[PDB]
Amino acid sequence: QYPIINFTTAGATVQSYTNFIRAVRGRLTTGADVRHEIPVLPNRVGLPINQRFILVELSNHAELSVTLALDVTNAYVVGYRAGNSAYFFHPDNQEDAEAITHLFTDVQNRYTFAFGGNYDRLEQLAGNLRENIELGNGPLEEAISALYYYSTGGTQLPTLARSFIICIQMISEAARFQYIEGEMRTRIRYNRRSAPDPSVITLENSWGRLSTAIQESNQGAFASPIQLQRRNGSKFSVYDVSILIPIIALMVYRCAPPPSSQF
Repeated sequence: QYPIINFTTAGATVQSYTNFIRAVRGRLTTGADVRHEIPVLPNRVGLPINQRFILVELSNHAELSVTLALDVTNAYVVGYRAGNSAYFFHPDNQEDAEAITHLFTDVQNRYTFAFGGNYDRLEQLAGNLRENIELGNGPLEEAISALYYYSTGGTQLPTLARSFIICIQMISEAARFQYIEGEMRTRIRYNRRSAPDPSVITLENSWGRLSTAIQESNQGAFASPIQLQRRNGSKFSVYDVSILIPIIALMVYRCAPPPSSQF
């Protein structure tokens, strides 16, 4: 039912990763909602269940496969399947709890984690912050194996949490931000793993606020500036959507677009 996008870390290149992220974005957004050249994800309100999720089938060089389920309203990884078992993060509400029952319906073993899938929770479980977790093709290769072996006792909880953190940034955050996609492309090109710098972290942290600021803007102009960080940790002030067009690829729906109001 739900669309499937395939990616493998086995012999991954800049091009194969680029193809993957483009395909993810294409399945996340319909094209109905583009504001200041930036696409918006579907509104949760009234979204039919048959259009709610996409599936990302990840394979690795170790010949293992896991399937991530992404919510189209926010690109969130809501859970995963590995063989005979599926695991879902603790739902935020009753609607989301019902929604995830439509995922991996033929799986033998269904589990819901007591913990939510937000970075705060995952970092505390990993025993490491995002700033200290290496990203790249190698980390993703290893993350796929760690997710695969969790149900059989091969993967400790901190490793599982770390592996989710890797997957989320390399898939969901890359889909949300061309800038983060670019940072992952660089890591793949040189096959060099590294933790995300402050520019990546602050973009991740600011996605909701940037989405709202753009959508509530007066003709693109923010009422309040948003502070981001450069690679060296120094401040970068955002006053307008214009500077974000090469940076952000998709936004969460936050408000209705104001009438065209052309002069």
